[PDB]
Amino acid sequence: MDFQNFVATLESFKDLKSGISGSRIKKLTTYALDHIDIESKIISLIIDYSRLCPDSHKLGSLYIIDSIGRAYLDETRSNSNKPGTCAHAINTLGEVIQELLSDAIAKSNQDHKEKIRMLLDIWDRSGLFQKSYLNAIRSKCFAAAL
Repeated sequence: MDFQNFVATLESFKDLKSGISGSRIKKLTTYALDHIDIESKIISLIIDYSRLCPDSHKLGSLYIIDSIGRAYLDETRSNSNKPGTCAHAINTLGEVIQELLSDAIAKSNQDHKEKIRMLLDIWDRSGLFQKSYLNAIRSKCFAAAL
């Protein structure tokens, strides 16, 4: 599985009615861990997929970030922040996560909003995006104000 396979596999999430596949996300996640050296273009793509995907697909896009993000966060802990490290990848994601969350929440139905909230809770318990204040974004009032 090469980069072009990664791009095509990411793009195929549009052909999923739900925007979600456990096996396909695992496929992306295994690729991400095998190719940390090119994380910079893996990360930009999954960020952009979040930005651009169908409304109903935004939840899936945060699942993709959850999976790769917490996988990289584990590689970080198994022990620099230059391109081609897990630390940089997580920093890049952290710099756009509030943008991506606010939009995903605003475009999600109640069901998907609630799944984003639980995912926020898992991020909180994990230390994924700990530098970011996510507790206001997490509120039900936030979703309604959008």
